[PDB]
Amino acid sequence: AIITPALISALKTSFQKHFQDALATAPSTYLQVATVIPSTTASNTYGWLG
Amino acid sequence: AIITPALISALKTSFQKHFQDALATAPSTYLQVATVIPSTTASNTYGWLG
Repeated sequence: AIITPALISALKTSFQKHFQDALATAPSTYLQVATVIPSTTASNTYGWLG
Repeated sequence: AIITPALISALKTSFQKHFQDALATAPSTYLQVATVIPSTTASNTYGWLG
């Protein structure tokens, strides 16, 4: 006649991490639509002739 | 002879430590009425069989 706190609830229970980091995020797709340009200062300026 | 107050007031004297630890009351008087139990845990559960 063990008291409920020390029962299947807590005393008899094993922790498992099968659900961890299983639901993923949508795959990255920004490369297909955008291109990467590096920078090394506060801003970047672009110019073309015509 | 004929020493100014600063030289007399200056620390020609040695500094001891017999003052410290004089009133150091002996701890651990609670062991007579209490037992020390390590936790290593947020909480502890104590349940005995009858």
